[PDB]
Amino acid sequence: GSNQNNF
Ligand SMILES: [Zn+2]
Repeated sequence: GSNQNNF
């Protein structure tokens, strides 16, 4: 799957 981190 794809991943996104919004710090
Ligand atoms: Zn993946």
